[PDB]
Amino acid sequence: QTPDKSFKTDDLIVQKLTDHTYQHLTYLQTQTFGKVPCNGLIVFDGGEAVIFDTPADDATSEKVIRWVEDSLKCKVKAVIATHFHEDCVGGLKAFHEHGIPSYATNKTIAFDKEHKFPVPQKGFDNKLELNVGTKPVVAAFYGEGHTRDNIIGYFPSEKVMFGGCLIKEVDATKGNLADANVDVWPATVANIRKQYSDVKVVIPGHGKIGGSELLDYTIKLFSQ
Ligand SMILES: [Zn+2]
Ligand SMILES: [Zn+2]
Repeated sequence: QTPDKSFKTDDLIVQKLTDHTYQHLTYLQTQTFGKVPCNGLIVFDGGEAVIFDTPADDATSEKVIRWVEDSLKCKVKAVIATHFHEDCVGGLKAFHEHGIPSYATNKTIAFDKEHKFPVPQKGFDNKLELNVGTKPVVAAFYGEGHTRDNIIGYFPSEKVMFGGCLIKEVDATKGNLADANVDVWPATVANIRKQYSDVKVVIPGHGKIGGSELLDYTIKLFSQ
């Protein structure tokens, strides 16, 4: 077993999901969408942690980093931006001030430079393999959808998937399609469903965490 260091505040929620994974949840205030909750993932083992998506800004990012060090007794080994939008890179500056390396695909990094968003520092094409303690962490591209660059995260030792905004909560609407390739989105998530057939936890970019049924739902939503 592992301790439960979950907690809730007005600007930040951290919630245990499995023995070695935690959801982080922050909020992004827009004038065209309003206040939207945003999900990320923390996985850890052996004093090392990896985080998928920054919390929405530098202040909540700072709180998460300190909590990983103080409560989990882990060093944040890396942060991975799962696409170029601000609910993935908004807090990158705080990670960088802590000397925490940030990773994203080269496509994501080009997008962030073009949009003058904070830029992940280390690029890769299609797939990144990290270790947390002795545990594998995967981040990989399976096709376009919510954006042309979106990737997912997987922690196979506990079958936890961070789907990001490519994956919708059950009964969600299509959401923000401004950068989307909707015609291939079903095939992209079908590809993911085919390759992660025993996933136990699926975390959408926004909304309620569930199981593999979030893949089936997302495929339906964009297939009609
Ligand atoms: Zn997005
Ligand atoms: Zn999003």
